[PDB]
Amino acid sequence: ATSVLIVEDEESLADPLAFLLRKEGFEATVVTDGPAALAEFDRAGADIVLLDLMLPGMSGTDVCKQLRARSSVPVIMVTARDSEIDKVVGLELGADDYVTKPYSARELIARIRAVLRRGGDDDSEMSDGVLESGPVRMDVERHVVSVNGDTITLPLKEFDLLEYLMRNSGRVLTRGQLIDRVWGADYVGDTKTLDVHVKRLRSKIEADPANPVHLVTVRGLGYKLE
Amino acid sequence: ATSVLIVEDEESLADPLAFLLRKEGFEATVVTDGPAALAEFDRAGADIVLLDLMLPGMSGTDVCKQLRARSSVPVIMVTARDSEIDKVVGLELGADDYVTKPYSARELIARIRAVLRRGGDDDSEMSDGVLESGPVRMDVERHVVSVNGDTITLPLKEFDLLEYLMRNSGRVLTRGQLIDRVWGADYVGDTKTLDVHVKRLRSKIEADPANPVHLVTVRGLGYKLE
Ligand SMILES: [La+3]
Ligand SMILES: [La+3]
Ligand SMILES: [La+3]
Ligand SMILES: [La+3]
Ligand SMILES: [La+3]
Ligand SMILES: [La+3]
Ligand SMILES: [La+3]
Ligand SMILES: [La+3]
Ligand SMILES: [La+3]
Ligand SMILES: [La+3]
Repeated sequence: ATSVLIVEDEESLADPLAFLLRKEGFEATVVTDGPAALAEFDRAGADIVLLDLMLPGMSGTDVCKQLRARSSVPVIMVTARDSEIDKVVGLELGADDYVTKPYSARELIARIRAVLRRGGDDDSEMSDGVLESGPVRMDVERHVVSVNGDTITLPLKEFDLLEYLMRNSGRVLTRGQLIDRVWGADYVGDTKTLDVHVKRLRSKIEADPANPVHLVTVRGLGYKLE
Repeated sequence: ATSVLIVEDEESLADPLAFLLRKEGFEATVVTDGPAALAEFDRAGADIVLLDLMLPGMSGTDVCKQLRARSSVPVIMVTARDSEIDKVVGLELGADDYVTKPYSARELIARIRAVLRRGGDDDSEMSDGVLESGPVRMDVERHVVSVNGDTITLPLKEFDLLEYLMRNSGRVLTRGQLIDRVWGADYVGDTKTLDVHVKRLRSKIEADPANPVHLVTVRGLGYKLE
């Protein structure tokens, strides 16, 4: 039967695939690094190779070239998390990030603005340590928020919105400021989306999300966290 | 203001990003190949570089290394369509495909089975030319189907289902065969999903999708295209 060599350092991704392959009549062998991959290919061969692009020691890039050097027969499919391809282009090209295209222009602008303010660090924007305002605490470097207890998923946009409001506690931020920061650039329907997001935060942060007293609207101006 | 160098061979991706950047107070310069990128960086510099990974001539991989060699300051973000990263890993590593992880195991199995039958070619599975059955015509190599006129989106699963039924016109295919081929491996709820997909095809292929006469159910066995 067709032989699949799975080269993968996450046992919990590899084992279920290996299970399914086997129940479907394929042979599957799982190995966890480049040396073990090359030894097993030489021992037994493989018809299909599924290759983790980021491995400890010998890079997946080098494993791939070495397998291909041995035979033109095997199908070799390289696999990577967003975070692994980001690491690989850093090590291999000196790139700061990899992004799959078509991508939202505005979202890319929001990421550019973030880089320029050293986004994701407590020590950015002349601050230090965890942000606090009323019962809300935000650990920016760890990406966690509590409202006494740890507050559930904040989707990314809600987190960014709250961070920007907490960093400017007691001061009004305008719709334009808030939109540029969280969504990147102004766009059709942005004011409504901002308000939906403010209301979602309110339901997670406020004693009564109906008459809010912490995340308030400043009519004609924008929003403020007191 | 912050300068963004956009290195991109698709004017219709680059120009709208450049527009938005400019309206948000950034400088943006768009160039369309590696030589032009390196000349412009040397002329004017850039704070941010957005770099198409696949370019004509000098590869985006080589541009990236050459820009980084010049300065450690610029943020360099490499961008690629699914199809461009697939091409790059072929040229650079000898890999047949790149896949972003976590990925459906079953879907990966369906792609393995497809490779093994030389999927997507008219000449595969002892056939030749376009498939025809009743009013339905399928050009497998071009990925187009007509029912007299060109039949709308067939989502991929519907296309695969129909192809497999057309290749075996007049013969019953079982639920197990159909599931293994289109979805890759058996799974919880597969029989129902198969039927939903058969009904969706019926609404696109059949005179009356209520009493079907072309794509028929064979009770106890599976489905058949007459
Ligand atoms: La173990
Ligand atoms: La194990
Ligand atoms: La890994
Ligand atoms: La990334
Ligand atoms: La703006
Ligand atoms: La033009
Ligand atoms: La132009
Ligand atoms: La390109
Ligand atoms: La791919
Ligand atoms: La099966």
